[PDB]
Amino acid sequence: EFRPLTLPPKLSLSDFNEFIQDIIRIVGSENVEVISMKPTHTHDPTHVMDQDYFLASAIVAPRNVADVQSIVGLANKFSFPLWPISIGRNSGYGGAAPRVSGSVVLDMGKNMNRVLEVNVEGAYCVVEPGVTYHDLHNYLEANNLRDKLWLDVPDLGGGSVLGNAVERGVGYTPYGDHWMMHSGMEVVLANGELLRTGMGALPDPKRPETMGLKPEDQPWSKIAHLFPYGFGPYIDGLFSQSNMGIVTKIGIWLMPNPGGYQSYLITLPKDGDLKQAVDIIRPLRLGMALQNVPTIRHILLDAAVLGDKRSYSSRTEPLSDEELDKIAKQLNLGRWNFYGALYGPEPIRRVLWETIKDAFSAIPGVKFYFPEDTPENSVLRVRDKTMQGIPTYDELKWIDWLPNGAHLFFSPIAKVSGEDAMMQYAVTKKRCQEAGLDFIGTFTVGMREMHHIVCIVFNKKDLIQKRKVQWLMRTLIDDCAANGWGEYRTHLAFMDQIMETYNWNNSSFLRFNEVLKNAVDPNGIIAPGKSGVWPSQYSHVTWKL
Amino acid sequence: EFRPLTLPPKLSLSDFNEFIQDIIRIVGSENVEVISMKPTHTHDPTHVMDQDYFLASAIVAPRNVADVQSIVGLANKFSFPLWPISIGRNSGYGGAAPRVSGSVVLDMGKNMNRVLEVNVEGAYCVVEPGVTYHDLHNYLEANNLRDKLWLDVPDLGGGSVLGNAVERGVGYTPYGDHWMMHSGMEVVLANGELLRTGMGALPDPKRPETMGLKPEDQPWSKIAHLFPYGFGPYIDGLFSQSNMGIVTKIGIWLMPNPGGYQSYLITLPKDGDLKQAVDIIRPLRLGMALQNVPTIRHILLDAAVLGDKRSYSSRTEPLSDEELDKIAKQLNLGRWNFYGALYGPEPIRRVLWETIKDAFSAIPGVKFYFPEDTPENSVLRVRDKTMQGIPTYDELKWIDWLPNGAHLFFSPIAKVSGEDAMMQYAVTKKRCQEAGLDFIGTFTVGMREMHHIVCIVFNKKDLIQKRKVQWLMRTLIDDCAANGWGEYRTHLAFMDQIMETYNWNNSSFLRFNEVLKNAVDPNGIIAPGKSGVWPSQYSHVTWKL
Amino acid sequence: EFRPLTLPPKLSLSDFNEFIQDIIRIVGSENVEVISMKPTHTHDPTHVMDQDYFLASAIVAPRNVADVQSIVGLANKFSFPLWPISIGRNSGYGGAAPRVSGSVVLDMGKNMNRVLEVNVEGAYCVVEPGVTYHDLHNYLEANNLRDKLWLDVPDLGGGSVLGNAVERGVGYTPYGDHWMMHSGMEVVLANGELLRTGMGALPDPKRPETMGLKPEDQPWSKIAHLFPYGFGPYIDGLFSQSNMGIVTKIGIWLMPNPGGYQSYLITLPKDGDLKQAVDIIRPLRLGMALQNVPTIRHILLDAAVLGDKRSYSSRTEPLSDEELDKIAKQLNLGRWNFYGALYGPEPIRRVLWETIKDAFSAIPGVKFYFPEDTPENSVLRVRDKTMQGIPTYDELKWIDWLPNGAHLFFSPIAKVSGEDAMMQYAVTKKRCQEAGLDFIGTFTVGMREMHHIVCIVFNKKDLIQKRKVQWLMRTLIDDCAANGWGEYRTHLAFMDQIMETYNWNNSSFLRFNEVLKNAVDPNGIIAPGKSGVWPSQYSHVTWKL
Ligand SMILES: Nc1ncnc2c1ncn2[C@@H]1O[C@H](COP(=O)(O)OP(=O)(O)O)[C@@H](O)[C@H]1O
Ligand SMILES: Nc1ncnc2c1ncn2[C@@H]1O[C@H](COP(=O)(O)OP(=O)(O)O)[C@@H](O)[C@H]1O
Ligand SMILES: Nc1ncnc2c1ncn2[C@@H]1O[C@H](COP(=O)(O)OP(=O)(O)O)[C@@H](O)[C@H]1O
Repeated sequence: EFRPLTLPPKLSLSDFNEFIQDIIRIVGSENVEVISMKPTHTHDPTHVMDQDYFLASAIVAPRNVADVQSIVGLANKFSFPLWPISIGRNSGYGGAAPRVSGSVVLDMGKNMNRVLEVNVEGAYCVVEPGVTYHDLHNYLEANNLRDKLWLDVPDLGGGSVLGNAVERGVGYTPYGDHWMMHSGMEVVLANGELLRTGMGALPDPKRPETMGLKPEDQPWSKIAHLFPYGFGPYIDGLFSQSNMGIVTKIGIWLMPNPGGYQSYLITLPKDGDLKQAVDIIRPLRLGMALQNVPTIRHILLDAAVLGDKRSYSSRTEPLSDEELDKIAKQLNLGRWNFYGALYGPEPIRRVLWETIKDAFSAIPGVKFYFPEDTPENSVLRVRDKTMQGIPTYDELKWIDWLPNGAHLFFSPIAKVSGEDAMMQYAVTKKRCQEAGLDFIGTFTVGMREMHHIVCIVFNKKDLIQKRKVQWLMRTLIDDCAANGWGEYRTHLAFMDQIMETYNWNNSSFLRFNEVLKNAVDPNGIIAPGKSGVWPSQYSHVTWKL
Repeated sequence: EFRPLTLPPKLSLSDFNEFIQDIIRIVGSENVEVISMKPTHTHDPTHVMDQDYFLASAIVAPRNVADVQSIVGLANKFSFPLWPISIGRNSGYGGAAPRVSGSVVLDMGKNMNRVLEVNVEGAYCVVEPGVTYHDLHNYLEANNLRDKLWLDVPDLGGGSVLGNAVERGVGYTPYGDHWMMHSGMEVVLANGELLRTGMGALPDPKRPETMGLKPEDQPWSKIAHLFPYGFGPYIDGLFSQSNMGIVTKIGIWLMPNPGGYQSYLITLPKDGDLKQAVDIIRPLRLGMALQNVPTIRHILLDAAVLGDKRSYSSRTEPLSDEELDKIAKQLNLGRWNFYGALYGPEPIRRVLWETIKDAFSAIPGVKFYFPEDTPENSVLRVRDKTMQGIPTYDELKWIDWLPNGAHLFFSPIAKVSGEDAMMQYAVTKKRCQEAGLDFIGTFTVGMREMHHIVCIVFNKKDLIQKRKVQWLMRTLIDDCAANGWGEYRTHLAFMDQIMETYNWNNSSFLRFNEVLKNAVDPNGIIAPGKSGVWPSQYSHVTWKL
Repeated sequence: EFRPLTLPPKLSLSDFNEFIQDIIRIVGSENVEVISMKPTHTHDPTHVMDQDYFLASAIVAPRNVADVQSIVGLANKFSFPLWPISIGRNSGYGGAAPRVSGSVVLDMGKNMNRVLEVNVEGAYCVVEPGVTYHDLHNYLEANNLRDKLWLDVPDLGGGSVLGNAVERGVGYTPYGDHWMMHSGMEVVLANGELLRTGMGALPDPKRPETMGLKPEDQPWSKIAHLFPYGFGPYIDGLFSQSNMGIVTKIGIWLMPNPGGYQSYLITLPKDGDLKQAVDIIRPLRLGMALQNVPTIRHILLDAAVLGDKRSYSSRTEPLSDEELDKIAKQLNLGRWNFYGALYGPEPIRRVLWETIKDAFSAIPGVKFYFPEDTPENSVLRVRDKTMQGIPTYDELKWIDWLPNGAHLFFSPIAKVSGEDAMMQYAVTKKRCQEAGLDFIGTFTVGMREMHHIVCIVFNKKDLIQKRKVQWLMRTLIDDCAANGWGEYRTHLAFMDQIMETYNWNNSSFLRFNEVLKNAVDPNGIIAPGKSGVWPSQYSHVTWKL
């Protein structure tokens, strides 16, 4: 196709058309769309910034790994920035929009979709960009693996198993640290060469049956997916949250059925009980009584699953402290809410669960519930499935808090300390108030840290509110940095600002990242700007936000 | 000082003297030795290869981080190769010897020795190259932390905590994977700049009390040592087993007192019981009943702790199958021996321990022992301390199997499958026999993989056996690669050979590693040859073994 | 001389000795000191930071312009950084200390001292780095020019006329903006070539008498010092506050005797009268009734001229609001104090003076005084000489507020609005209080802006207070930048911080300045780091504060 709305930097319309005809000749016109449930792949959907920002020139869906290698070849020939996606469902981080306009979004999921291998004795699977969590689930159920191996799913199930893992997301089971469960990844580099990490570099020995296969299609050696380190430099991490390569395949470890499961809910009556609760959770997480990643939800998070804002009030301004208590009562929930789960034989569960209850009993008016003790529509019923690896679509109901809601995640990290968590909550709560927004968030409990997801929801068509959201977001980044907290992940417009936060010793961390990226991507064609890392041909003065 | 035995590549004697006076003027003459319990820092002690190989030109001991920076400056000025060590105690991997002769060994432990911080609520410590495991142990005992926080120690306690962790060593408690317990490292790069990884890049906010401190001496932000990922590319792994930078500081996560501990021994009668034992260990490790990294030791390993070869036989050739049985009997051990430990409240221990015993009960003649049930000198008494983080010097007795023994480790990885373990064991036992050596080894049980340490012991003054040792080693490397197994770590003379083994898709892995190294070390002065990775100014033709 | 405490970056001790013998052979040993009233030229005197910072390696005093050229030649040969000073008296901005250690301080005032020309019909003088204000004063008195031409002096008379003017200082007469009174500068560039700006580039026509003179010693054409622009790019400003060249000569415009002079003092009773006073000053300055640069001083500034802190109180903590009032009373001054002066025939003076008094009459309890109406020791008696171009040493008494006081200037710019002045004053007063220091300062009234000098005084030997001083300074810098105010000049340790504040559109300003500097100084030997501007061979990671 012929005339895009936006062309990549320095490229003519003629160059653009020559390229597209070349890609069209490789992957078929059906896998190449030019911009002149069903996630968009062309633009930021959770519009926060405006037009001209994050708009692709074309979407290209490779049929396979070779196609990715030919498309890289052509980006290097023509100097065309690529933006690689697996699914593009996470609006809030900007969905599939490219950081620089004119990029070709590389839809890896449309055709490279295969569950490559589910290995029972090793307790791992091997996956392509396109396998969503739902797909891996159906894959297990149709092969009888449901009662031998379990999954680990993020709050919504349509995300991509490999996508989520390379961006380092978190799940709610004992295997919740996705990135930490990977072993043996296949990558297409900026030069177009194929590379496999860890024991993935140790080739499967020759055998009659696997002779002549292209590299991509070759099997892996036996320890590829059982031991992540291989030998020498462990380079895997240069591929999480980076623009250093295009991830084509990845092995993720699966937790075998524990032969015992019980999910639960602990309600904390007062807004201020977060402090003692977090002090209670600390020793228990560090001492292993708490098996999975346990979450601490704010009342409106559960509230919004169950109903939009108009369904709880007419106010257009933020609900008050009073109303929040009334919503809590209405649903039988607390002001803050702890969800977690017990895994294993009954005899073990029991002891953990008597220790847990025992510890949270020191908070007045605390209340303990199993799924069964709660309403049909309850979050616990839904989360009962989430913490045993079963994927759902339920919790997506909160996105619709406001009418034409769009949301963004402000995601700082806090210590596992009541004092620290109350301090971080205060800073976010003031600012959310100052912007006219309800504060909505969760804390997901890591072993020695807490991931705090603040869900800023607003009206995608309101010029005034989007600017308040832009002002909120950048002010929270600074406030949080002035209190020694940093974000673990953000949307395309805050990458630069968040990377500037990690400036110890005059930006040593980013300088060093710059070196690695110009070395391996001399034309700077693999996602310029991802995480605020820019190749030399992209002037900081021109591109940073 | 004036005239070294060996000078670094292309450097004159005049250049060399100029440099050395410069370094002497920076760190004092007492910290600079020229080569013209108490580990050697000048040469490979476990002589395998011959003279001219792995011989330093000088040892240099920085007083602090500034001193490492100035020494890097002068290596880039003069083009002098540095070989950075922490302790240099691991003969068998080549102790502190440099891969290229003429290098200056950088002894980082002599002066940069401090336990920087032991934080209890966060359950981490922060350390300098010089803190040995014994040192961190005494640090805890002198501040009352012994009944709050425990360590994780490798079979010998004199190694370096950070050294062991960047090299990716393994311990025998639940926090056994050292590298995976790190968070927040300080690195001096080849350009001379200081760099802190993950949340170590997010600076501590300004305060009156920490103003004006040098970068090196600044505190870290609060999540520095609690969340390892930070934001963007996770680059940490580029510093493990690499020549990418000089590690100055590191934070390691400490496991709090579990309020319950029981160590144990399960003796396996027959040489062939390894196969069923490994099939039994598989589900139990994967289902979490086995809490620590359990070990499976061969009879001579325990034999050798207790006594030299002469003390069990006059024979000069390898002991036979029959004699091995007799030795087993003599000590009350099996042919293979499983060591492990139960952590936690009694109610929990008990259920794990009934599941463990139950499962190993299917192996005829199996026998279960607690420390107390065994002789004063037993290994289990020693290992009872090892599996609770208490360091010792006991197991070092085996190095003396033979008279003027030196040892080397042949270190392949196997599946956690009886079948695979028996196959690897066969390949290693034949080859050791063909070289006239006793087979001595362990398997340390990872979650989905086993680390197989074969301990090749020989006479360091015997020309004929050293060569058989070199022949064993390189044949094992190939044999193992022909069966799909790679090594996780080796001595200076096998580094090129083992890297060549990870050659999938025509050496992609090492090619990509060469790009990163030349980018960040344009003069190639940081440890040329580590892991088989060579900067461009070191001809492969000239330097590879 | 042989062995300095600190050597410039990358330079050997042998190189250093070679250079120094070369310079010694050019200017004589009496003009070259090696570091192994009477201002120091070797280190920061108003110690704030610590050792190793801002320490010269040698002081070099050229005999003349040729000598500066040869010294530039040798800095480019050896790559040695030069730090050019004129006088070095301004402790508080760091006196003559170099921004990078190992630099050679180039003392230009010791020998290049001459009053080159005082031209009456043109009403200008032409000067070398060494002419201090006292010196130009005595020059005028010895040639009868005292009743024809007047000077313009900064609060202390010992600074350098050209030095003060390239740094853009301010005086208290109608010709108060020093930099704006220059015309025709002679510069030695980093390549070593001599350059004369504006009509200084248009050469004096040949004549018998000026044939054969070196460039440096040639006369200037007739408009050289009467029209500053010349033709084409006006480049003059590249030499103010910059590291673009070494200023050798400069022409400054002198204001002829106005035939009428009356200096005065307007005392403002209350701490809050600053607000109405600044609103009163606004129209009057803008409408030209206020002839000179009037000043508005805080009570302790005048207090401190007259006596140390101990002489007003025993207190070690900051004096209170109440005590300030009592001090005001004791001296017959207000809380704030406005100094100014009427120039010109009596008929004109009188009308300005009735308009001035009239306007300030709306501030209750206001009091008007001429010199004669005040005590012998009063500030107005001193400032009566200051506002007619007569230099003094009097006001230097305040430096001794505290015992072993050192001071630093925090120098922001504010609008000429009572509201803005009170807001800036608040921000600075809180912070000084939080550091335990007395707030001391002035506002010097530009035509449409105010220069606010906050004088931070502290004990140069107190580790704890120096750090509070470093904390104050950097917090003030940010606070002020968060309120839209920038600093106009700072000490060596805040240069990077203050430049980072002028970062509109991702640091465009400094990026563009980096381009000009690398173009003209390819070896980066002219004052690396001045104003936060660093040549390419000075890693930002390594050198920024
Ligand atoms: N296969 C891949 N290779 C490299 N980067 C990838 C790959 N897949 C995803 N990414 C990255 O992950 C980011 C998140 O996108 P995505 O895969 O669409 O999320 P999700 O599956 O959580 O909806 C993309 O912006 C891109 O940076
Ligand atoms: N601080 C460090 N920075 C970089 N590499 C290091 C550092 N310390 C040790 N090493 C690496 O670790 C290897 C193992 O050495 P060493 O510390 O002496 O072992 P141990 O502590 O097991 O005795 C060295 O050869 C080098 O590869
Ligand atoms: N001739 C000159 N050429 C270039 N820069 C100069 C020259 N003289 C002074 N400077 C600059 O002016 C700054 C102020 O120094 P100085 O002359 O010692 O101050 P003062 O006269 O106020 O005591 C120096 O640090 C340097 O930045």
